[PDB]
Amino acid sequence: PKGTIYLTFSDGPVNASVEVIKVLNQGGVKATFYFNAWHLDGIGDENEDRALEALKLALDSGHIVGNHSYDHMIHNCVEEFGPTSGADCNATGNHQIHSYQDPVRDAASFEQNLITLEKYLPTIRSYPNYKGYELARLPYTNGWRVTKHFQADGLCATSDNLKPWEPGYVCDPANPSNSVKASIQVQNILANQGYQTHGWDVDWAPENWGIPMPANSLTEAVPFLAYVDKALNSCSPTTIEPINSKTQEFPCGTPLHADKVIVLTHDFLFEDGKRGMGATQNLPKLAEFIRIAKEAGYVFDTMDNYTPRWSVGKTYQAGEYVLYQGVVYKAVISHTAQQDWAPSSTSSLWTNADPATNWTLNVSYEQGDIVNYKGKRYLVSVPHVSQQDWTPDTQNTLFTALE
Amino acid sequence: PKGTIYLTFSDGPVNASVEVIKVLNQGGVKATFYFNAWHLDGIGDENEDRALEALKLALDSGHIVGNHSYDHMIHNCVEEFGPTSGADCNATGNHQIHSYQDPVRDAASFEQNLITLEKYLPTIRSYPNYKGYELARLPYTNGWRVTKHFQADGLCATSDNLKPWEPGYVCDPANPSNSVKASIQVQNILANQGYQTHGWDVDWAPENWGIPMPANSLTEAVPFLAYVDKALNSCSPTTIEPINSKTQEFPCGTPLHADKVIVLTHDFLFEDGKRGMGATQNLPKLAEFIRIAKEAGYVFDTMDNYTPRWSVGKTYQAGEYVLYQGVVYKAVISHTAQQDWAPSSTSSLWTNADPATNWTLNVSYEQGDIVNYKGKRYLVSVPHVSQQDWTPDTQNTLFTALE
Ligand SMILES: CC(=O)N[C@@H]1[C@@H](O)[C@H](O[C@@H]2O[C@H](CO)[C@@H](O[C@@H]3O[C@H](CO)[C@@H](O)[C@H](O)[C@H]3NC(C)=O)[C@H](O)[C@H]2NC(C)=O)[C@@H](CO)O[C@H]1O
Ligand SMILES: CC(=O)N[C@@H]1[C@@H](O)[C@H](O[C@@H]2O[C@H](CO)[C@@H](O[C@@H]3O[C@H](CO)[C@@H](O)[C@H](O)[C@H]3NC(C)=O)[C@H](O)[C@H]2NC(C)=O)[C@@H](CO)O[C@H]1O
Ligand SMILES: [Mg+2]
Ligand SMILES: [Mg+2]
Ligand SMILES: [Zn+2]
Ligand SMILES: [Zn+2]
Repeated sequence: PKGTIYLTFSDGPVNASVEVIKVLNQGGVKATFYFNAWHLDGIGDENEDRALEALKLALDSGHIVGNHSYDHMIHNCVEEFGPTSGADCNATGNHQIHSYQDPVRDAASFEQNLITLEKYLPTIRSYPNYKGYELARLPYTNGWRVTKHFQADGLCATSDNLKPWEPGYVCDPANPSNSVKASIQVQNILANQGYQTHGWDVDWAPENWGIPMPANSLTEAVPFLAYVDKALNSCSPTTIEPINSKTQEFPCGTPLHADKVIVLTHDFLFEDGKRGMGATQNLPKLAEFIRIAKEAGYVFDTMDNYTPRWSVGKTYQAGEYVLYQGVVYKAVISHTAQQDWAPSSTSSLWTNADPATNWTLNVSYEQGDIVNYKGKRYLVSVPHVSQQDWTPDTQNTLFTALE
Repeated sequence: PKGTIYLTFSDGPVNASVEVIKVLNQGGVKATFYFNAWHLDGIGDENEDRALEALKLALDSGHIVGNHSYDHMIHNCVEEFGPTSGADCNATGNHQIHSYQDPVRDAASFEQNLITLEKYLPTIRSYPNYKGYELARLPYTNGWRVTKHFQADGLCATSDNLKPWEPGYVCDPANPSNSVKASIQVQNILANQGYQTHGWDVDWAPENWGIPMPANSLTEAVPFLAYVDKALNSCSPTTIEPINSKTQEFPCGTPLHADKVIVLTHDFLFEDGKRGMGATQNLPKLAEFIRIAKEAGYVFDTMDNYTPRWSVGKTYQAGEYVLYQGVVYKAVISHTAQQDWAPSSTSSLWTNADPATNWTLNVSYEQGDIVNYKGKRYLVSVPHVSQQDWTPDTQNTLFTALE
């Protein structure tokens, strides 16, 4: 294949989600949906009476569901969060101002999302394609927690005053806004809960969101495919416009990202209504795009496979990454996987390479790494592979406490 | 050793928890604490201004923290939950009446509990003895979800009308109250989120909870040790009194329970205050009990080890149970454990034996088992070990859909 495309839809489930799902199904592909459950509560200020129907249809159809937080951080856009807050923030347009504030509260929003999903669909955990507790994406933010060495933030994603399309707006990646700094902490809290987070390469959207009637300004299928072609293997998160969609320190050429393109779009752009004629104009674009992307030799996949699943009978080179039971592992030596050689916290063939900061078993630590353990922070003084008896609090050779 | 004692403390963290912890530490034992985070919000109606101090002290001292739900189900004791609800329910004493109503909301209370703990102590996931997301116990309820074949419920734990001690109160284990039925669904929901739950063998309690000043009438250290000796290998959950603390269908002689006694008590019974002189009278009892228990050849352990942890080097017999990363596994073949042979979803040496009902990989299913998959129920038609290709919806020779 020329490469792998990951279609990711954000900010559902809403009414328009239903027809998007039908189009994917007709096109013979699976996508990943990053949902905000407040639409199930009827308070997300969209046409969303069919929210639960959409949720069920996505899972019944085999699409992957991931976590985009409960309320899309709207609680940071208003003084007091309530049933009208979505409408209030829509009135002001202040979604990317002060978007992140208290990182502990903001991270908790991702757990609340799961509570609400499991309330409206009590059987949701009986679906393997429900990945709401493993896969996440932060509102507004092109940020990544993929492996121990594949992590990077969207350093201009959100603002402390002006919107990115407003005159006089300035971002200094070397000195991120307060909101961005909080978003980085959220990333880290989620990673320690076992989440991976992923951003995107290309966004099927208007030029920017200051743009009026945005649903009417989506790129056509063929030029969008051209844009995808340009993204492939060109470190798109660093070159993408506008500036608040950038991931500045994205690890260019990192092997896990080779021959892949992650597409962001939004369910609500496929609705005929207050944003334009989305369903009439954009659903056929999505249909056509899938078609011509396959002809060009692309295949489509989901974010639960972005990091490839460990597979018996596959030959791995040393340093290759696999995903196993929601945890990332890195091959210690080149070898062919056997049934009883699976990655684990004691495997000789793999080390845990999750993007977390809490001290963890079977991790190859490097000098300078900082770990959290029993409420304290330790510097790795001597590079080593962690094991159960070498805990930071009692191994003075390996770890030095800060500070 | 004669046997293993598991001291389990319910309903903390409160002020009284602090000196309890000091006594455990002085006695050189570790214990398991089943906490309700509403005390950290200051609304649990106890002396709890030192709640956070207590939480931190328990974790710094190596004790295990388990999940007892956010509010101890007090939301089902009042018409509308708020800051006064603990006090309101303490005024009526209706805790065991309608204690469980909507199992989905009641289970969510356990998740809310973790949000609150991780809010007041943001570094709490850095403690390995934090087991809030793995180990639980239901308020009021001697209920168990340990393995696929070790599961049982407290069939008279809570009522649909009167207090258990009241005249007129009737309990029929063959026709459990609605509150009990709801609590059973709570167990199943928690199990499907990967929780184990455990009840207790003996309860260090007042003579009777029906009458005032319960802290004063706690059994002395020596006679309590005799209660423990008597409970050893005697299936105490079936013989325990009163009827409301019983686990009627507890699996007598089940292998994981051999030579073990789980003790229940409550932190608040060790406080000088509204329940009596608990600190003055009962702390010494606990100090003595630990001393003489050890002297009699008992060891003390924590609930994270109740199901023994898989350990490299140890030799296992076919049929033996281990715990590995919060998941219960059962040995397929007798062997000595090696580094590369951790139990998992692909191991040929172990099968998954978690107490869950959702279809799960690498489970040894038997004819008659019932599983949930993608929102539907299936009956196992022929015995087999589950694997990725053999999903219920595609294997009608192995599974039969239930209408
Ligand atoms: C300069 C520029 O355009 N930057 C783009 C970012 O704005 C954009 O983030 C997305 O922004 C839009 C608009 O602010 C978000 O849409 C809002 O979503 C909320 C919740 O669904 C909804 O209540 C609002 O109505 C809706 N606003 C409008 C005007 O329709 C959208 O969710 C943001 N994206 C993510 C992943 O959270 C990013 C990504 O498109 O692109 C930048 O170029
Ligand atoms: C008929 C009989 O003896 N039943 C016993 C049960 O009462 C007892 O379960 C525990 O009961 C106590 C007393 O109600 C519960 O205490 C309450 O706990 C809440 C929340 O922490 C607190 O707000 C109330 O003030 C407090 N009541 C009092 C009088 O102090 C306690 O939570 C129950 N236990 C558990 C694990 O949830 C059981 C076990 O001791 O024995 C029964 O026989
Ligand atoms: Mg993970
Ligand atoms: Mg578990
Ligand atoms: Zn979004
Ligand atoms: Zn309790």
